[PDB]
Amino acid sequence: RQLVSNGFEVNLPDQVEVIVRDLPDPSKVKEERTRLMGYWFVHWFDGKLFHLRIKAGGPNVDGEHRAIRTAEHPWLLRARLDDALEEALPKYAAVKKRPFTFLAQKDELIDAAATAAGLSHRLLNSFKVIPRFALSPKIYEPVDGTTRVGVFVTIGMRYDIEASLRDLLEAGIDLRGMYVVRRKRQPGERGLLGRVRAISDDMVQLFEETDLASVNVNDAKLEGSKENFTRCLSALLGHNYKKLLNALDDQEAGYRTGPRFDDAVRRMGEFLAKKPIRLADNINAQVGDRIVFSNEGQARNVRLAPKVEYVFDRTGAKSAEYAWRGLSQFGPFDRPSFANRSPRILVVYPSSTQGKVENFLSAFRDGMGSNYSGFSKGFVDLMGLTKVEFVMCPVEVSSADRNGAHTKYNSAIEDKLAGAGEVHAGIVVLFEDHARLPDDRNPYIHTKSLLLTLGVPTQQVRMPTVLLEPKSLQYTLQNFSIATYAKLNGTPWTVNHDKAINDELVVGMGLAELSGSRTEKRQRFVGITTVFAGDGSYLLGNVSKECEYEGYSDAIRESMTGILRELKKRNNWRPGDTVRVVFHAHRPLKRVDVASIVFECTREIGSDQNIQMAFVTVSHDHPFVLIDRSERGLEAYKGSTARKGVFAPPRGAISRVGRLTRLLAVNSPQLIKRANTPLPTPLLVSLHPDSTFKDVDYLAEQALKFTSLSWRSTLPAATPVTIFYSERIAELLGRLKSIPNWSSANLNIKLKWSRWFL
RNA sequence: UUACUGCACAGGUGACGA
DNA sequence: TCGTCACCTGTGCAGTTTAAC
Ligand SMILES: [Mg+2]
Repeated sequence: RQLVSNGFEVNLPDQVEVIVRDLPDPSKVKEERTRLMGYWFVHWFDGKLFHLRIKAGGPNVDGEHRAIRTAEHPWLLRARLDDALEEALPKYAAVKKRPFTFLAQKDELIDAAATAAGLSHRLLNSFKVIPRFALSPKIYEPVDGTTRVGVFVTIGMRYDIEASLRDLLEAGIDLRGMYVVRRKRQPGERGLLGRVRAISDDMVQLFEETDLASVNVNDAKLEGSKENFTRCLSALLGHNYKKLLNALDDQEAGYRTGPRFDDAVRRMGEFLAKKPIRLADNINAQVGDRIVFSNEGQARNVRLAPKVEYVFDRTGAKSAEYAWRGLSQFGPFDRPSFANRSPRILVVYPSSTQGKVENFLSAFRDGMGSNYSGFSKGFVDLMGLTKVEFVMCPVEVSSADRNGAHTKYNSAIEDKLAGAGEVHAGIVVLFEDHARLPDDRNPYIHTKSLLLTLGVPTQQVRMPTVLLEPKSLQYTLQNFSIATYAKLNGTPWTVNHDKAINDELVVGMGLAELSGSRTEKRQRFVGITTVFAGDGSYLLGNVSKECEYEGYSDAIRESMTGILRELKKRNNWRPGDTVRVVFHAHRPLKRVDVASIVFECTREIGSDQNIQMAFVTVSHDHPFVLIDRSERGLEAYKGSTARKGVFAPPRGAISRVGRLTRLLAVNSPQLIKRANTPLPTPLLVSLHPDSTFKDVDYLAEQALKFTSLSWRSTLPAATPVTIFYSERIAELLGRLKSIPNWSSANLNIKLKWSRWFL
């Protein structure tokens, strides 16, 4: 039982001698760092300036001399390590600092991919894909109570289009509307300039510009986005360009797949170990063994949570390890009590798509039969309904209509519904050309708004989806049906949980930031999701309808204390019972907000019960990765020699980085998509230090089960639903806030139990 | 906007301190 | 208002014939 990390032990001195002086104003720090450049490493921390001489020779420094033992205060040498790592790799220039980030000197994958595919072109060599390495010194705990410093290795790819803008024109590339960035970067200077309107020899005209409305073609380049790459490439190769991307995919897997990433990390450690890393000209560090997460010795640093169970009844008898297998054999969790067994669903669609939309609906409601066994039975029999009645609502609109599409949809909805009875849900079919119009004329958001105001949740769909070939459609219809059922108030499934306390509430907060363009300043909105422990099951609670970032800490505390009060009345807690409240977000809460939340919650429930509270952040973009060298992977497809998820830790592996932090593996080989899929990154689960409930292994596993609770998809989500649902709610309510005639009035009435945000 | 997954680019932002 | 450590957010494109047996 061992999981290998992407990091190496750093052997450091037991101790280092430093000169300290009080420096209450941190504004003086930058000038002093410049004054002692080259001779002293300088560092501010908690009101005092620390001075570590790294080269003999003045200037000199006042203050108290002090011994800083590395085992007690490893922040000092961790920081010096940032700069020292750069100094030890003089020939690899920093493209970013702390963490030291640099490029491979000779690797360039566009060229290697062209050669291997059999492609060529004069401008190709101006398109570059260069491996990118970062070295992050991090404090970790090899066992509880003892800290050390490791250096963790991560790899990405720099995408850059260095081609002059003049050239791309004369090859046929339409630069109209493409984003453009500076070539020369200056500290404190933005890179994005704006969009491209037209080119007049010397300079290019900008719209949606950040500042300057004009730039010299020599001072600007296309941003190295996938969009710009694909736009330029296919306009010089297609339909051969897909062969390039394939070949590029192949090249990248040579650095990103499990075995290749482990080998790249190994070679990085070997290169870094070959000489001591001077922290001072008489003081050396040394890169050592690859860090491991094991249970060898006095270390208890790796466990494997049990497989999540999908449960489809309240006794626990009907369960499965996959959502779809279990749903297809048992039907939904709430089948015995689901009230509306004959839903009427409004279908809003451009009239010119009538025949394609009828094909889609037949497949949805009545199934695709056993040639497409992913969706044979159809929505009605899948969910145990008696039938579905469609209320067909054609709309006289064409894809070329980019200004009046939304008014046409909404007028047709108004006229159809006025003459009909109540409908319980709606399906809205969208032209691809309309899906991403600005919200003032986007039919997705206007039909969503109109129908949610009226208390009618909608499942929308774009025409390319409606036209998927059947082998793909069957999977689309699994997800479509799960979300639609939940939108009709259904509960498709739960996940197992054995209650060990009398009640447990989990609340999540998610963020959305909305703007009409990148130029425009983004405005923030928030959502709140709640999950309750039931008898053997986690149950989804009610959801926020208000969404302003201002006062979000008050909203968390109001939602928790209101929920605790209703939970106490409903369940009638006994003297001595224990109640647990967990908070989830992608950022940590302020200590002051934790204290406010704890205080109010503690007073609301009172002294008759014991309160346990934990505040948890879930991170996706950290420098840690896990390698399971015992995992050989699975066939890329039945019978193939290629494999996928080689070295991928199993789903539910939990590794201890420190007392407050766990690494959670979510994407197992079974879930990994393709042979070239990179080695996955685990989630980093961090407990807020002021939490009164301290078991972060338990909280990591809880977050695991909540990825399996998403009714957007048959497959688990990338983050627990407490955060994911809140992000979807924040985005939708934030966009709706600016739609004329929107009202939230039905979100707690007709839609109180509808998962209308999926 | 059926989704999951991956990646890229851009924008910056959060928490802790004095 | 700054030092310090950290990584979050939006947008777009592509895929085992992607879709946990
Ligand atoms: Mg949805």
